[PDB]
Amino acid sequence: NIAEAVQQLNHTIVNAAHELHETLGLPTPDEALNLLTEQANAFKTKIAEVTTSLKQEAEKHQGSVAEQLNAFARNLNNSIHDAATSLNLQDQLNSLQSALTNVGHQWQDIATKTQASAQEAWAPVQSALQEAAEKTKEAAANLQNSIQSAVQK
Repeated sequence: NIAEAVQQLNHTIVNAAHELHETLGLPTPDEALNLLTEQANAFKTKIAEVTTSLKQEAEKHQGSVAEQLNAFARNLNNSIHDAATSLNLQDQLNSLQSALTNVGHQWQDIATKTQASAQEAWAPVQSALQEAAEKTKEAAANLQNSIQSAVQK
C-alpha cells in the first residue's frame, strides 16, 4: 500500500524535476529566480509539516519503529531546510532538483523497510506513513502545476 503511494510519489517527483529546467525559458533570469524560490519555499513548508506530524506519531509507539520513524522524519527535514538559499538561478535550480530527489529516495527507503518487516512491525503506523506520502505527492504536484502555469503565461 505504502509501496503504491511511494511509487506514485516518485513518478510525480520525477516529472516535477523535469519541468524545473523550463524555468530557464522565462522572460527574465530574475522572474524565474523569484518563482523558484517561492515554490521551493512552499514545498519546504509542506515537507516540514509531514515531518512534524510523523514525529508526533512516533511518540505513540514503542521500540525501534518509533526510533526509526522519528529518524525518517528528521532526515526528510534535513534534505529540504536549505533549498531556497542559493543567491542565483543556477544554484537555486540545482538545490531544488536535489532536494526533490532526496525526498523521493528517503520515501523509497522507508517503504522498503516496512515491506521487509515480516513481523509486520510497521503496521501500526501505516496510516500515518500513508497520509504523509500523500501530502508529499501533493506538494510536488502543486509545484509542478506552478512551473507549468508560469510557462504558459
